[PDB]
Amino acid sequence: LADLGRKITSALRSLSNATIINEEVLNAMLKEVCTALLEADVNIKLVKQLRENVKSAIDLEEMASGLNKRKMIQHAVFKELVKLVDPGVKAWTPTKGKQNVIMFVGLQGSGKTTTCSKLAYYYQRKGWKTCLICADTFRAGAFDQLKQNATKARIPFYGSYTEMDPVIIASEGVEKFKNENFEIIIVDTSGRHKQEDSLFEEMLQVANAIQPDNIVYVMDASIGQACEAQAKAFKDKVDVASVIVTKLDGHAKGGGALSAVAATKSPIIFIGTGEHIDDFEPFKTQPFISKLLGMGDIEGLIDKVNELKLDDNEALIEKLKHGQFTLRDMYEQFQNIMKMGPFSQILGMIPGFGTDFMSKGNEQESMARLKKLMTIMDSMNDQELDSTDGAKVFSKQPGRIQRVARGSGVSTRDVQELLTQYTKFAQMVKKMGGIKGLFKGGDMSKNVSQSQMAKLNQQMAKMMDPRVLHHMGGMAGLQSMMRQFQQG
RNA sequence: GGUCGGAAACGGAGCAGGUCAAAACUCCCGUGCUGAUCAGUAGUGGGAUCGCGCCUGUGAAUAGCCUAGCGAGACCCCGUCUC
Ligand SMILES: Nc1nc2c(ncn2[C@@H]2O[C@H](COP(=O)(O)OP(=O)(O)O)[C@@H](O)[C@H]2O)c(=O)[nH]1
Repeated sequence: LADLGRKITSALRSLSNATIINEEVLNAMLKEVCTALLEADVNIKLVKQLRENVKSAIDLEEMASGLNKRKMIQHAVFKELVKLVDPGVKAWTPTKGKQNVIMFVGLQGSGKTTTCSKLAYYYQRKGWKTCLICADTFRAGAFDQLKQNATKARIPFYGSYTEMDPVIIASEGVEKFKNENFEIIIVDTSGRHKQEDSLFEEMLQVANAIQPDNIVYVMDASIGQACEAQAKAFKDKVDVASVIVTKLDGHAKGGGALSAVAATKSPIIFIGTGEHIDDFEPFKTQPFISKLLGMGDIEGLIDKVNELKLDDNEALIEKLKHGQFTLRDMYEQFQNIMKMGPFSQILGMIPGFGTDFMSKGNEQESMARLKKLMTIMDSMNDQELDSTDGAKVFSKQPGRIQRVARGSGVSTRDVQELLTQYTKFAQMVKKMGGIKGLFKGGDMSKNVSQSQMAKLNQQMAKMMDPRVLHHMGGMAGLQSMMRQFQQG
């Protein structure tokens, strides 16, 4: 949401930074935590329940004086939110080497067609073999939309323009794809409302014909009070075990999702805040709440870095210490940046300034602009990529700039800008190599001295940018965050 | 890949990497010329030729040998004289 967390985060800061904390401060700070929940479309009775749940969870009346009050008061509300969002039932996860079939249900316009592509692309990126099934025969041009999205996501799909019965086409698609031993088979179902009994029974017919391993209900975040009535009715007929929340960018912020969880006792697997297929984020329970309290996930980021799994770390270190920074290494670093995933999630997980800093309006196309860097650098040959310094060689023969511009677009100014960026990065790497022993390997210098670390910190603080270093936390804050990444 | 045209299909130039019966350069074997390095390769022209096997005659010559004597002297004996 990136907005409720700020309000809730400011409520916890109001409770803290006070010469004293009595029974009046708690209530005062609890009012700010209630108003924020009310703005999140949550029922007033549930809010009055969380307020009473945290009141009994932290009694200052007979609280053993001498124990951290704030620490156990901020943790009392963190457990409340987590509980408020955790159903308590373990989710379903497909097994390797077995055909797992997932059936999607939801209302019209919920985004099931896009959800199929998002889930399929996520599993394909993770390494799963997946295929698409289009069992929509009521929405006009639904198969065309699914086909174009699938060929955009290079994911196999099945369907037919002329077939009108969704049961037969879905069953035959599953039967066809089970022959070639496909692991994940997701079937796209047309929109449906509980008021219409014909499609209501068609849903049971397709469910019995396919027998999905798990049923996923797609719920938009912009709907209001009408969510519970349809969700309970849908669960009463089919075995819904998980749900996916879409349109997180909406103003309604999915306030009915908490009541849906309290009703169905099922968790949300993923959330999507963008129309684009690549916008797909997990809904891990503990990290989501930890983000709301300025306690960003550290395990998730290190897990992502481990997924990056750099092949070697010794030859790179000795290259850096000698002050060599080539173009091919820069291209590999950019490739790792692209493979790192969405850019917003990288800095969202840090305990730093906040998660509502990466705006979708401009940085989404800024990533595509950065994509042009590899296009420009792909015109470089092996001699240029492996050269010790590209600026020196590029300053001797201008015709190589023309050759590079041949493969790429104009690039007359773009090549010069890329060379300036490479020169700045090369000087940064030269200084990092001149720090004289801040890297692993070689000698057994496991512990780093404070003097060399101070010199490196001074060098780092002088070249990043203004207005972001001051809010980072200063030298002490930056070093503490780096230590957090070390231990975490 | 990117880029340009084209609603699309598709088409043009062309970079990164790779390929050669058809840009150019160069190497090897062979061919022609030119040098230098050369000895368990011949061939007479000399030098040299106490030893070496060498093809050889016409001749009567070549090799091997050649103490003692004389004149004077102490004591003794033999003859003569004196007291
Ligand atoms: N804002 C936002 N819109 C979304 C998201 N996912 C899907 N949509 C919208 O959902 C529409 C597609 O819905 P559709 O798949 O046809 O729903 P269905 O007819 O029930 O299958 C698209 O026009 C998107 O604009 C999301 O994460 N954020």
